[PDB]
Amino acid sequence: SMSVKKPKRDDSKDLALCSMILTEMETHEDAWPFLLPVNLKLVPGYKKVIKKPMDFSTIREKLSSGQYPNLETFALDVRLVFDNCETFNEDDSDIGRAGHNMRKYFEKKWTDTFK
Ligand SMILES: CC(=O)c1ccc(O)cc1
Repeated sequence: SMSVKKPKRDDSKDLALCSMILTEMETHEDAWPFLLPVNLKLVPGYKKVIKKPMDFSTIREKLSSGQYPNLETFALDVRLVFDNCETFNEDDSDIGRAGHNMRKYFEKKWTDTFK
């Protein structure tokens, strides 16, 4: 509260660490469904069903241009990619499995790096 400060985590390396994790995700062999925005004019149903589209190249642009206030907002966008994927794809489709694999990969890196 006012003039009563909680001890705060050192956040000075967060930008660099999130960039490193994003690089690891960008180069994973199962990243291919997520590298670019879904083409809303070629993919039936996507525009209407998925209210907040997100993809790795959009996350990279936002990280490079100071649009994440903190590391939690970055993780929210990464998780949005995989949440969208589950909404639109069967668990045992190629894209569906790819999403489950990539979420598992991300969450371990996140835990190992920050938690
Ligand atoms: C990411 C995703 O759900 C998706 C769906 C259909 C595509 O043709 C490409 C990507």
